[PDB]
Amino acid sequence: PFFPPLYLGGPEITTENCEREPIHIPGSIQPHGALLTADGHSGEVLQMSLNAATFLGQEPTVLRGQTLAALLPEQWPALQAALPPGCPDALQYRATLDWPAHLSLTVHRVGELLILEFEPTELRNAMFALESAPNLRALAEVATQTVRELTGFDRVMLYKFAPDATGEVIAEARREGLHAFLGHRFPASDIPAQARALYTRHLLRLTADTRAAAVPLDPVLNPQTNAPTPLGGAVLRATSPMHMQYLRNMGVGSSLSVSVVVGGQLWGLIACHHQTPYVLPPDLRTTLEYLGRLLSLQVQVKEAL
Amino acid sequence: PFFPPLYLGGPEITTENCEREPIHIPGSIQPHGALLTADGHSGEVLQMSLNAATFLGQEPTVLRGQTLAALLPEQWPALQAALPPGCPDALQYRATLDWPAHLSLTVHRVGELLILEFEPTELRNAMFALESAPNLRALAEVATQTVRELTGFDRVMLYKFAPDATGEVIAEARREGLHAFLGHRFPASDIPAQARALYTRHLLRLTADTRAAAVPLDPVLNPQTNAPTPLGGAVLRATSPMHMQYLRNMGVGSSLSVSVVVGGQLWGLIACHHQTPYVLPPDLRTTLEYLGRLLSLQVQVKEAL
Ligand SMILES: *C/C=C1/C(=C/c2[nH]c(/C=C3[NH+]=C(/C=C4\NC(=O)C(C=C)=C4C)C(C)=C\3CCC(=O)O)c(CCC(=O)O)c2C)NC(=O)[C@H]1C
Ligand SMILES: *C/C=C1/C(=C/c2[nH]c(/C=C3[NH+]=C(/C=C4\NC(=O)C(C=C)=C4C)C(C)=C\3CCC(=O)O)c(CCC(=O)O)c2C)NC(=O)[C@H]1C
Repeated sequence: PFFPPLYLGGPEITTENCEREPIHIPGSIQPHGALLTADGHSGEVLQMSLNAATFLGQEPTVLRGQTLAALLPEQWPALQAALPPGCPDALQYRATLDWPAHLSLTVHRVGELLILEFEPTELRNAMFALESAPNLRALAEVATQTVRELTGFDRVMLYKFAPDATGEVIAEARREGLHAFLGHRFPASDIPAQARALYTRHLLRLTADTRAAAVPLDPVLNPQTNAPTPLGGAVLRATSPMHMQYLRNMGVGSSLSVSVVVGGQLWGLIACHHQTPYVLPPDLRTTLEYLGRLLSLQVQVKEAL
Repeated sequence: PFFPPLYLGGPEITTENCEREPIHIPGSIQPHGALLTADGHSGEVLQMSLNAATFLGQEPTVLRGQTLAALLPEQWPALQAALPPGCPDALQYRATLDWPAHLSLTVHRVGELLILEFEPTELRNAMFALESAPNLRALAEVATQTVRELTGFDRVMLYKFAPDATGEVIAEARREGLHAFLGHRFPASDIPAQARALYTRHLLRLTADTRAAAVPLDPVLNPQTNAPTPLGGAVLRATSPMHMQYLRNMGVGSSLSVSVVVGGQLWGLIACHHQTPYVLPPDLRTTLEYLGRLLSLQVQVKEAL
C-alpha cells in the first residue's frame, strides 16, 4: 500500500520501498508547462502550478477563484460538452490557443475535477511497414526506427517485460556513438509494480529535463475533497525522483515511454532517451500514442506465432 | 575504490555503491560556517566557500588571491608557527576573532594547504563519574547522560559496532516522548566502510541542518594540485546526501557523532540527534571531543572485564 506523499508527511523513497511511492499524486509538475485544476461544474480555478504566470500571464493567487468562463471564454462551452461528469478519465479535450507569442491545451476529468495542461506548440507508409514486418524481431526493429525518425530521440528501445517483471531491451535504434543496450536485462524494481500498474491505464509519460526541479501545485490538496489531486492522466505530472536519478546516472537528459499493451496486460514499452533535455512537441506525442496502440495490436499477432 | 566526486563526473550514489562515495572530498560545506583554503607558505587564499561574504564581509572573488597576512594580520604569524609543513593533519590552530557583531577560527594543514574554518561562537565531576562506573553498561549510561546534559541534544546514544560492522544502540539518553532505540540493531551499510575508516582518523563530524543545501567551494579543485581538496579534517565539510536523507526520514534535523576508538579500532560512536536544526556551539564540541577520548580509554578497561 502507498506511503503518503511528501506533503502529507510521507517519507522520502529509498530502494527498500520503491513500490510504495505514490507517483500518481506528486502535487507538482514539470516546468515546461503549466497546470490548473478547476471545478467541473463552475469552472472555478482551484489549484495552480506556481509557474502559472510564465504561461498564462497571471500569478497563481490572481488565477485562483476565477472561472474558466472568464479565462477561456471560447473553449469553456466545448470543454463542458466534451467532458461531462462520469466520462472516462483517459477521455481528453484538446484545443490550440492563440497567445501573444500557440499554446496546447489538454483537459481531462477525474471525478468532479477538470485538469488543464498548457504547453507551447508549433505516417501511412510507416504503419504499413509495421504491418509488413514478417516476425516479432523485425517488427521491433521497424517500430524503434520509425519512432526514432518521428521524434529525433537519441535512443529508442523496445523494452519487453518477462513474466517475473524483469525487463530486456529487445530492439533499439540509436544515435551514432552510443553504447548498445540490446540484449541487456534489468531487475523488476527498475520499473516498480505501481508504475507498471499506472502504465496499464495511462499510456504515455515523460521527463523532459531530468535535472529540473518540480513545480508545486498549490494548494496541494484538491479543495473539493481535501485530498490529493490524481495526476496519473497528466503528462506534466512530476516524475519520481528515484527514476530521475537513475536517468541522470545513465547520462539521460530527457526520457519518454509509451506502453505496449497486449490482452490488457503491460507487455513492454517503447522507451526513448535524449542526452540533452528535450520537449517532444505535443503533436509528435499524439502521433507516438497512436503508434503505440498500433504496435500493441501488431505484437499480439506476431508473438502468437 | 572511490568513485570520482560529482564535480569530476562521478555518479550520484545509490544503495548499490554506498561505500564508493568519496565523502572526504565533497567540494562543498555546510552553511552555518565559511571555509577558505590558503597556500601554506604565501597565505594566498586559493579557494572560497560561496557564502564567504556572510561571515567574512567580502565576496569570494574579492577574497581570492588576497593573503592571510592582509586578512588575518594578528593571527598569521601564530598560524604559521603552529602549523608548519609536515605536521599531522589532525593538529589544529584555534583562535577567537573579534568581528563587528566572536568568530571561531579553526585551521589545519593538509600537505601544502591550510584549511580555515570560520563559525560564530559565544566537567571534573562528570569525568569522575565516567571513571566511577562499575561496569560497561553503567559507563555507557553515564556517558550518554553526561553528553546530553552538556549539549542539550534530544537524543544521545552509544552506538556499538559488532565484528561484522553491524551496529547497535547499547545505551541512550533521550528527551521525554521520543521512541526508544535501545537494543535496536542496524546493518553495516548504514555506516559504510569508507565512513568507518574516515571516523578512525577524524573523530568528530556533524550535520547541523539535514535539509540544508551544501555551499560549493570554488574553485573546487585545489589550484596547487589540480585535484580535490581533502576535507575529512573539516567539521564544516558537507555530509553525504545518502546520510542526510536517512536522518530526514528519521525526523532528525541535526546530527553529531564522536568516535570511540579502542586499540586503534573504531569501537563505536557517541551519536547525537536533535529534531530541530541545531548548531552545537564550538566550545561544547571541543569538550565533547575530549569526553570521547576519555570514554575511549574507559571502555577499553571495562569491556576487558
Ligand atoms: C526504488 C525505485 C527505483 C525506481 C523507480 C521508478 N522507475 C520508474 C520508471 C521507469 N524506469 C525505467 C527504467 C529503464 N529505462 C531504461 O532506459 C532502462 C534500461 C536501458 C531501464 C531499466 C523506465 C523506462 C521507466 C518509465 C518512464 C520513462 O520512460 O522515463 C518509475 C516511475 C516514474 C514515473 O512515471 O514517475 C519509478 C517510481 N527505478 C530504479 O531504478 C529504482 C531506484
Ligand atoms: C548507501 C549509503 C547509505 C548510508 C551512507 C552513510 N552513512 C553515514 C554516516 C552515519 N550513519 C549513521 C547511522 C545511524 N545513526 C543513527 O542514529 C542510527 C540508528 C539509530 C543509525 C543506523 C551515523 C551515526 C553516521 C555518522 C554521522 C552522524 O553521526 O551523523 C555516512 C557518512 C556521512 C558523512 O560523514 O558525510 C554515509 C556515506 N547510510 C544509509 O543508511 C545508506 C542509505
